Amino acid sequence: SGFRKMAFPSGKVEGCMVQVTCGTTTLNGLWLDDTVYCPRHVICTAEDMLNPNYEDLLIRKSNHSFLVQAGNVQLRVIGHSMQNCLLRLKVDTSNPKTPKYKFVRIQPGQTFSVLACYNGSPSGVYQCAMRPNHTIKGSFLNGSCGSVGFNIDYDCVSFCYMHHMELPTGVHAGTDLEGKFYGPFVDRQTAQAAGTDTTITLNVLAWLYAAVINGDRWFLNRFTTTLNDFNLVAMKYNYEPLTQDHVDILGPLSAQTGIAVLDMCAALKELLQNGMNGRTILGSTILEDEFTPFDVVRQCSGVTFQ
Amino acid sequence: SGFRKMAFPSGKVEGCMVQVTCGTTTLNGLWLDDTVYCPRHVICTAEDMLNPNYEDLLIRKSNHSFLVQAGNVQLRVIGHSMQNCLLRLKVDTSNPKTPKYKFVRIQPGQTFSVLACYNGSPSGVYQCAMRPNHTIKGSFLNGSCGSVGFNIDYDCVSFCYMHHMELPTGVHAGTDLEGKFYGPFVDRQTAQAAGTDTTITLNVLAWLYAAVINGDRWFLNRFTTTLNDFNLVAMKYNYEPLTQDHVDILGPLSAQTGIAVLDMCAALKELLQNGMNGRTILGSTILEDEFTPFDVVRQCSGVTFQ
Ligand SMILES: CNC(=O)c1cc(Br)cc([N+](=O)[O-])c1N[C@@H]1CCCC[C@@H]1NC(=O)c1cncc2ccccc12
Ligand SMILES: CNC(=O)c1cc(Br)cc([N+](=O)[O-])c1N[C@@H]1CCCC[C@@H]1NC(=O)c1cncc2ccccc12
Repeated sequence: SGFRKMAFPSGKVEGCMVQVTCGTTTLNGLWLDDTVYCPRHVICTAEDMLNPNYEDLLIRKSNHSFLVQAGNVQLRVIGHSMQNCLLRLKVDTSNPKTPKYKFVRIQPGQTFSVLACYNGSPSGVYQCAMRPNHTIKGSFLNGSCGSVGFNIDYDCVSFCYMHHMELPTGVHAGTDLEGKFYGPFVDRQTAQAAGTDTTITLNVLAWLYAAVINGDRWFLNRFTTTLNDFNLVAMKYNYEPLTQDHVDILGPLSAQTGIAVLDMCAALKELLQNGMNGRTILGSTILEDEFTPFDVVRQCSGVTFQ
Repeated sequence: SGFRKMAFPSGKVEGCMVQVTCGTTTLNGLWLDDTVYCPRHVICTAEDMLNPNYEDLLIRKSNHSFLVQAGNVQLRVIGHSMQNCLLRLKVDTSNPKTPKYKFVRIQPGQTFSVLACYNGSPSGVYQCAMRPNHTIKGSFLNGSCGSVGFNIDYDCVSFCYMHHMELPTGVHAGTDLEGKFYGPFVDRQTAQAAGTDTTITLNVLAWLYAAVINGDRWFLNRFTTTLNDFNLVAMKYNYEPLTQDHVDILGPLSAQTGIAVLDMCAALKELLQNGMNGRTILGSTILEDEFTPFDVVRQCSGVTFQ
């Protein structure tokens, strides 16, 4: 029993974190095979950042403008290229600890583990959800750029996030491992801000199924609802609209609990309209939306506490 | 910015998890140097558990009654002993991935990272606090016994918890790495239950200091309080009594924010009496008590957002 925000074991990623220095700036890089990936703003000064032209800044650098430190060892750069908002540094040594890996672009609402690193040294690990406004509510200080987000399936690491910046409201933005930003953000110092956010409806429903799997049914009711009638309530409370694709995704959790998806939507509607009456669900006084259906199946028992 | 329940990177511990089999039971073990540690109830059957005599059960086993699997490799047991509620198995191979480590017994209210493992394979990582009633609110299924809790200081792993059981309310109990249980629990199937719990006052205060460090002061007031007047309110709301030792511990966080400890206690008293008025603190609608002062200093900036 129990239900926690649970990250993937981070060991496979720890053996890939390095330090990258360009001039006076140091940040983290990701060392896979003979390549080190890091944010391209490592080549910028404080003044460059206000209006950088990265093509023009990078042509002025050589291979020996970059220092890569893997633990105690210096790695020699033998090539460099830019891929969107990432710098790719070729190094003289293949990482012996390179795991089986993939680069994936995750979708809003999906979750991943974050390995916070400073000066190439892993510092902490926690679980994050990609918000609908393409930010994450991470925990990051200066020096955290280059930190990565990942999922692990069996022995294969799926890297999906590299950290680049913190926005004025304190939330965080970055790229996939092809250097394409999540969201409309850019790596320059401008007045950009995160857009308005919304609650991840699919995740709230998955989490309510987790509560039933783990033995709690107090929030259910005798009612059902249509997609359209639920989405009218969802609009009022700033929830994402429920789609038929989301209904189909909840199929297995609906089958394990015997609660039809639209019946659980009637439960959620009632929770939104009446509140929770000073009760808790899986220890929470609010509706959690940072667990996907996959996270619930990963963590919960396959047998419901009936 | 940001503030998350953050675990230590788990890689150093992952390289120490093995599988231990005795008869039909399989659970996790901790492999350090030439020794594997695991719960002694691995030698019990379902019937033994109702009333086991572990001295009598263990004398009936040989070295080859135990199978240890480290990844793909079988480790040969060459010795076995019991230390309190743990089995110690000597094996023919020293773990090459053994980190610098220590065994510590943590105190109630302190936190640690948990590496959940099944069949000797790490599954997930999350952060837990030792409750005052000597349980932890973990996330564990059958097969999780032998999973360990740890902290990491620099490159030294301080193991403090090994998982043994889940209690009727769904919370978890276990031992230190000398096999002594936290709390009054025993490794046999009886009617034992977790005692009544209480809120960790020192941690709530540390977390309020984190909120101020990160830029939020809405919950402060112009009042101060004495230790005794606070503890009268603490008794009413099921908070641990505040001691002078706890006041001394908060010294550095008080210095960084310029908020005297007894002034922050006046703030907390007002929060307990008036509620939070539909506001949040560091994203939470409730008062968090699973962050120690050490956790706050570890994660927060050393400069306050004034
Ligand atoms: C704070 N401000 C921005 O982060 C920022 C804002 C904008 Br608008 C654009 C960029 N940009 O184009 O890179 C930004 N990144 C900074 C500029 C140069 C590259 C790295 C810089 N950021 C960090 O070091 C950083 C990351 N995470 C959490 C932090 C917490 C405290 C202090 C710093 C950080
Ligand atoms: C459930 N019941 C107890 O866990 C239990 C209760 C008491 Br009272 C005493 C013991 N005791 O003396 O060991 C217990 N451990 C069981 C007995 C043999 C040793 C391992 C057993 N437990 C687990 O496998 C287990 C651990 N964590 C979370 C779980 C979630 C679901 C199912 C199982 C677990």
